[PDB]
Amino acid sequence: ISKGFSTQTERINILKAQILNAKPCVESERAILITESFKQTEGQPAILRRALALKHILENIPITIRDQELIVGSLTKEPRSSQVFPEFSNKWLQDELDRLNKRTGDAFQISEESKEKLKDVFEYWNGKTTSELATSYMTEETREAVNCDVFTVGNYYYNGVGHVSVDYGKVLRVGFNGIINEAKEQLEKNRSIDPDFIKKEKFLNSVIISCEAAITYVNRYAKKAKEIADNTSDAKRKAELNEIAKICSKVSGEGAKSFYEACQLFWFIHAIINIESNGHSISPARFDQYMYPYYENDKNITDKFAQELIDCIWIKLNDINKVRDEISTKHFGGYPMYQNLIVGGQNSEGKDATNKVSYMALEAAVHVKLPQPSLSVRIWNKTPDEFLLRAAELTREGLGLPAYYNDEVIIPALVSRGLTLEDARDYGIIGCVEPQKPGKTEGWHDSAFFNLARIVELTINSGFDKNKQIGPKTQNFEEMKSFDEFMKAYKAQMEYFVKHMCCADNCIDIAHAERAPLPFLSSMVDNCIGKGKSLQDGGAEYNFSGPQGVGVANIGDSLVAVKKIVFDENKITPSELKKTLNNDFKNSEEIQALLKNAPKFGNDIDEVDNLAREGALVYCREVNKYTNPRGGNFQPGLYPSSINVYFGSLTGATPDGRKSGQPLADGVSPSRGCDVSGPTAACNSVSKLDHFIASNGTLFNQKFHPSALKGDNGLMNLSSLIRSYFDQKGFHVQFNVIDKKILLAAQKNPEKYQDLIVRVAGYSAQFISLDKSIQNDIIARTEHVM
Amino acid sequence: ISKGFSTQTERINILKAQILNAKPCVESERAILITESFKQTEGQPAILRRALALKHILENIPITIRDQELIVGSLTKEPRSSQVFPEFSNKWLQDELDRLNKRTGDAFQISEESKEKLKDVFEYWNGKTTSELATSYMTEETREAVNCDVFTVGNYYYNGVGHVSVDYGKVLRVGFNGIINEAKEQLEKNRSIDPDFIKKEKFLNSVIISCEAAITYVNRYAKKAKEIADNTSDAKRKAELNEIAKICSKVSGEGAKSFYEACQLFWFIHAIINIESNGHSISPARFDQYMYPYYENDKNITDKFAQELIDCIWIKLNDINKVRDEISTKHFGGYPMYQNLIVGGQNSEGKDATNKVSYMALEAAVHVKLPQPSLSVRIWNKTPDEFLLRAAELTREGLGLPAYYNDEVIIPALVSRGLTLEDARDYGIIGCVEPQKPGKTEGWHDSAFFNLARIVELTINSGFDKNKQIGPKTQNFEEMKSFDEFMKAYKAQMEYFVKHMCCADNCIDIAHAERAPLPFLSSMVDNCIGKGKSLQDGGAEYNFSGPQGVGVANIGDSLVAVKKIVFDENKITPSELKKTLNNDFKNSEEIQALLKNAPKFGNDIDEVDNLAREGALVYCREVNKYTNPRGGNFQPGLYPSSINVYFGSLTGATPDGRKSGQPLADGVSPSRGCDVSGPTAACNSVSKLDHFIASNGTLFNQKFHPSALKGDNGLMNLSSLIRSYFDQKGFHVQFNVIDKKILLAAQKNPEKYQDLIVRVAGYSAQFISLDKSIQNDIIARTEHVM
Repeated sequence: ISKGFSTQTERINILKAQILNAKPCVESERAILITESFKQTEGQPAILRRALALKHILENIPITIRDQELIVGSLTKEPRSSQVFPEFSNKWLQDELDRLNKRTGDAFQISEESKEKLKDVFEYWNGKTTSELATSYMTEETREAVNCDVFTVGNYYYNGVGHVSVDYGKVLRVGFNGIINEAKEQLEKNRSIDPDFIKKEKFLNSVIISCEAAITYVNRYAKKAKEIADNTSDAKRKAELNEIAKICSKVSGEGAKSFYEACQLFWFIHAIINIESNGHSISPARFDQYMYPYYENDKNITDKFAQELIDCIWIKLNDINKVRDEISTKHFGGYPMYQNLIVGGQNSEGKDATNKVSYMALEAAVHVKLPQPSLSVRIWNKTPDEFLLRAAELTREGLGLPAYYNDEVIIPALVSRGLTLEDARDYGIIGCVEPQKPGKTEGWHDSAFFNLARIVELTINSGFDKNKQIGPKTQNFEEMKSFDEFMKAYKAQMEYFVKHMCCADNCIDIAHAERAPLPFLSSMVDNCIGKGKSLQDGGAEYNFSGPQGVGVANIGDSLVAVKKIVFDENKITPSELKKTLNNDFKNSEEIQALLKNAPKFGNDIDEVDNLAREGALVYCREVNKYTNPRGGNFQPGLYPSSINVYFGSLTGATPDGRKSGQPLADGVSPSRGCDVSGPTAACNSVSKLDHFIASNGTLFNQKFHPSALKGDNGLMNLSSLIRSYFDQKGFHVQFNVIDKKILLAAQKNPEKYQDLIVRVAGYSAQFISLDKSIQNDIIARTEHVM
Repeated sequence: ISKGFSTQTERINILKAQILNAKPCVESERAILITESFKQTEGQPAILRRALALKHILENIPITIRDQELIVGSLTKEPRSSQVFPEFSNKWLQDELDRLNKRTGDAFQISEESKEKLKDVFEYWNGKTTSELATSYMTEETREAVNCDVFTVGNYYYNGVGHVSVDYGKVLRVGFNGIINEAKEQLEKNRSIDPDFIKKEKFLNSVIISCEAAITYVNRYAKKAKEIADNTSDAKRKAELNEIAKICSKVSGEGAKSFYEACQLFWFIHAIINIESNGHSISPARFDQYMYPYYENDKNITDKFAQELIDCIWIKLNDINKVRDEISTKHFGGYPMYQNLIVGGQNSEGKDATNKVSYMALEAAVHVKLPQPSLSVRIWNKTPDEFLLRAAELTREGLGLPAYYNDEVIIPALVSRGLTLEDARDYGIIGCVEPQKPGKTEGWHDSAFFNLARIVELTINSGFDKNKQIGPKTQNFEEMKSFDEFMKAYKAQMEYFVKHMCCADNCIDIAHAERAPLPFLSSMVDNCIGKGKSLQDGGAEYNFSGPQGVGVANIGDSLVAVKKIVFDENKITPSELKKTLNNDFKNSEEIQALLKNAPKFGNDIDEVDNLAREGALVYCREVNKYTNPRGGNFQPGLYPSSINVYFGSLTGATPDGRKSGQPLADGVSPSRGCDVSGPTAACNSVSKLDHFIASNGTLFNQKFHPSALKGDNGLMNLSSLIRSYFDQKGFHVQFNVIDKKILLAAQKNPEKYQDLIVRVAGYSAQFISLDKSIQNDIIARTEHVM
């Protein structure tokens, strides 16, 4: 039966309204402080510059405690706002200063004072960023490949890496002190005349300086809290602030003992990561697993307060924001941070791991109803029925939550990639759908987005685009007499651009290692202290790079149409198809119709489903060939963020009948309107892809009419739909459940729908913060009933 | 019989006077140009910044052709002058700007315009030098050990590395074009998706850019030569200039064919090296081996013209100069560049290699009579008598040339260190006395000077000095009951300081790799192109580091005095000795007499000779423990340059009877006045040391009254002296042959003696250019007759 969800405290409503009422802006303090520090450290190795910079920022950055908070730590004075990270790139920001507040979606404010202060920042960091070094390392051929509108390596180019779940459990246990002491013991073991230990020493000292700065940072909140307490009339609130002060003083360097201590230290670990770097997808992962012991051992706290504290963490996760350039902003719409948090699943020995915190996590989603955190559940063969039903009940709330992940596939896929069975069983999710063993991995889980549709376009046009030969000169499509010749050309186009994408990624990898190795983040991931070298320098036990294919359904539908309509049935010649496509079907609607009526992916039709499989495997097999400077292997993924709209706008008409400039399909979802056989048939279709090889993750969106979720039956049916998809080896699935009228109404009167949350792809967003183009893509998705 | 020496052309006299009449100054163009370039390349990896900076310098540095020159290429406008290399250090220069022309010796002029232009240079390079990164890499304990007055790692700290003989032979054969093409071929071989090839690619491109700039530079001379010809009336000089133009246009890219072409290309290789970096000891090495074929195949050139050409090289070798800080100038007195050039010896087959060019080199020394190059001969078992007697005849000229080197010890010593027998047989000398396989080695052959006398001082004082505990707290000398106890403490002091010396060297080693990898120099040393790695990054086939011990005679004499006067004979107690030494023998001349009268090194007395051996071995065994960041081993050397005087001024009274502040002994030579049994007895003493383990070279000075070399007998006696020493496994020997009166007269009336050359240690200098303290040390040396 459905138990419903409990009601959150009034404090939660007040804290939540601080997020929604805020006006996202760009603040300049961090930028000024890191600039000031770098000017003083020119003579220092990069790792020490990084340590000292973080110390300087942590010591002098403005601190804020917002009204009624129980969990403190704010990265910006204004809520839901963003600091600047000029160590990675900053010229885009200098270019956009005056139009940030004019954007359709993801608008940012910026004070005239901030503009003026950034001038010196732009001046100092000229030539000194990771982005500029990265470009220098790339060949000219690669630079051209990168600007062809085939792929983008922007993510780690313009901003930090992130995409990591640190060893939170460990830091919660031993505190920032424990990390420091571990670093000191390693320094002692490394006493040696071997020159190899010189650089390792600077790294270990950097870890120590960084963690000491962390302690300092926590203590500043301890002090501010007391100071506010001394100026508070209300006895209840005054006592909260005094308890905040007490807690911060303890977890400033010690490990947590009580639950409240765990929650506050958790957030400080998470917050400080986001101060050192603005790499997003900083993902809490198995929060239920490492937080539950602190809950269960706390024999005073009430379930109500434990939940309130959790709700406060939820709200804080929505306080972080990150400004991006106007182009990249299209890739990541809706102010997203992609902080993935997962509950349930199995433990190291393959037994179920559902605990009370697992359920409180689900409860928090309904208590807070904000876009963050990106809440997820692990599903496996012995998932408790009530757990899956509780997740289904969350789905019915229409927040887009939770995303569902298949242990049965992910575990073997990970072991395949070199993880032990124990490490694989303990996986969490990074960002949207990217699996890793937390505390042990530098995964690079969103190193690039790659446009598969463009490859099909270039196969047909023999690598010729906009009057330039941008790809290999593969066989003229006009002369092709078999579909096999087409697949070969398609493979050859793919080989060329995947090659330059990955080498470009490698150039960026080197740049980060060379100019932004992270002493603080590295200290919390296994092997870094022991090897005495940063994440960037290959310290992680596990290393990967993960570029994404985008346009899967488009590729399958295109390939089957080319195969059937042209090569099998000879309805049109290759020349005719090529011309119609370049003309965007102008005055050849009859040919467009033939293409549209070819079998479409998402209807359990093997002829097309298999070509979607093979079309995607071609991408995947190419990605598998590459290794990164950290000694790790590339692994492909298939998820779009919000880039399928932008990508689609850069893509000509395709053989599936899609007009030029139209959005590509999201993830591995069937194209809009193509899945006309019910959601089970679509699930069967998507499950035919190789979800094992795409171990950087695949993303499957479905959207239901609210009636489909109504009643116990609704929950039973969604649960049954999920299980059948997972039994057939699907990787991931997630559901929008919303009334179409509400989205259209939100478009017309945004101010009336400020709290409307919708699922984009691997994350949910505040609907009205999204650009109209992304809003329309979501509205246009197929709506199913059961 | 004595053949005598031929007479140089009048042109040689003119060119020589340009050198002696010059007023050495500091010029600013290079500094301004490197600074300018670095400002444009902030976003580039270090190796490319190096290449682009070299390009910018070579394109815009002032070009000078001096009157009557046949071989052209001048690093400075003013002859015998120095550019500035702010990439290594520059604050010392900013500090000394106004007192460079006030120096006692090694004085430099500098215009007010130059001082003014250097301001922006000092400003830009703040924090950005190799020296500042080096200090950053050093631990605090090491920084203090470095500033204890025990050793100095200043050489590669304040300026460039150098200390290398590039593959001149290869570049003469294939030209800068051949080097470029080799690099272009590796680029081809290296094409791959493996990320390791990314950094190698930038190295190879940098080599290409560098060698292309080398071509540009030569072409600039070609043009300037023509322009000067066009305005020269004198038909003869006009034709010389036109021929110079022709030769430069030919060797700007191509390898040489004629002998004239080889001489000019030779000089451009050598010169450009000295533009990239100011590391000294850039040593031509086996000039007679790689230049002879060009001489022998040239069927048109006359011996006279070939000799004039060689004499022109000799003079050009004196045109290069290098300004150093106040302190470092004491380590390297006499405007020294230490460009070692060796002739004779054997080949790889173990057959004698004496050729016509070997003799023309010896003749050039007498034709030119300037301090450079540091001319040397190899001696072995089958050295032809004619050759050795001819070398003797040169020694009689009183220039301090040549330095003699013993194949019989050096060859096994090198093979011991990992060279093949073929490579070892082909060794040349670097700097003063440091052997290497030219074209295959990054030797770091003068990475430090180390004060052995201070170690004796610190053993007596239990690590305590100037009221600070600067070394380990070894056993109190007062309490010692056996000489064994003394030797143990002596070892412990040695261990501590050698450790920090070598580790300081490694920090500097890393700083050079990180901020100044050299694309141009690296391209001419084996394995660099093939490994696609700079010299700084371990590209050389052979890698070493070579720190020097100073004070060998003082150590043996001190040790025997402690052993005999204190522990054997109990003439005085340890305390009494310790107190009198700290008192500088004040009011205890009777105790000083005991010490002075103890057996002295240099008289074929085993008791003291063996302690000098062991005293030195303790240093050497310590050095052998260390490896550098290029995977090479440390090897010890025993030579002083001119630092034995300065070192002596920092050293207290020692147990050999030497008063506080007095100079230490030079190289492995006996202390002044202690060798009272003739030169043969002295060679016998010195030959008892381990010359095999000190494979970075040992240096032995003797000084003869000119009567000792009179007639055929004199020559025979010198030759017999040398043979007897080398038969007993001496490493090296060199001779001053000069009237004491002449030196004394040079002191009183310098302007009367501008062309007086004297041997210092491993090099000859213009006597009047040397500070008084070094002049006096040399005058005070023991003067022998046969």
